[PDB]
Amino acid sequence: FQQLSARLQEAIGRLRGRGRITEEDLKATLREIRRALMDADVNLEVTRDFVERVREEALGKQVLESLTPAEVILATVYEALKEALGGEARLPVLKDRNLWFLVGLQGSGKTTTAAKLALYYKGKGRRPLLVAADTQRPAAREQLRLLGEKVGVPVLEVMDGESPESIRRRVEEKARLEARDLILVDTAGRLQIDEPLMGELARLKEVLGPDEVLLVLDAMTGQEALSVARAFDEKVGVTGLVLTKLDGDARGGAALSARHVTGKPIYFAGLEPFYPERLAGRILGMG
Ligand SMILES: [Mg+2]
Repeated sequence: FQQLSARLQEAIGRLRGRGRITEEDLKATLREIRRALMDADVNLEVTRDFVERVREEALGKQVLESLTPAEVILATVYEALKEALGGEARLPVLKDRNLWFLVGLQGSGKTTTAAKLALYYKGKGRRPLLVAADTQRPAAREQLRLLGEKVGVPVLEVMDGESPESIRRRVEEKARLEARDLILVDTAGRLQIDEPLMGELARLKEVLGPDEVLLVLDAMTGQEALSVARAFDEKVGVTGLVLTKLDGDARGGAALSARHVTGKPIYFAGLEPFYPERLAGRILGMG
């Protein structure tokens, strides 16, 4: 998160080699951190809580008596970033059979993520089945067919206007014949959220009964990504998130605000498992 990393590092760096710092020195730093977070598109309330968390913790660490307050602030900011990011790494719970939905807008990288996820679990010994569930657009189904072909994972393409009941029947049949134990359903991706889309997704959910509903989000959209996350959760109901294009995000607002705003864990980063602790370190220039 380029710009956030630099600002945070410069802020902590300013207190380096000054001996003990004053009360206003601390407040100044806290103000630099707050401004750094707002610019990174971190939610207003999340930013507010972050700065207070660092204040309370640092004071608890006797920061004003410290001869190396910069180290105390460093550790405190690291801890706050780690927690904001999710705290500890989390992954979906696999069982005998699993059917998960991959939901998100067109452009979130939902379809490529579906294939990437299948390859990831195949490597762990699972037998995935990709399901191209867009009942209106053949091109979207073809894209996943091609992707599955490349990653060596089977793809079931629904037909135009196929009912949720027919989709369930065919999916169940293929899974039985091919001993598939992880079904990844790539739902319809559209440029914007419209009620008809959400209604079909909600219906498809009632019929297929997925164990997990993964919302794929383009990290580069910032807070907007969480607005989308709220909508999808209210209309369909999500269980976890996948943030793509993290390398392009010089900010980090979405990743840093997700837990607080949505209450949903970030399972994967666009692809490998999401590691809060590892990213908190990289943000501070140590990763
Ligand atoms: Mg219902």
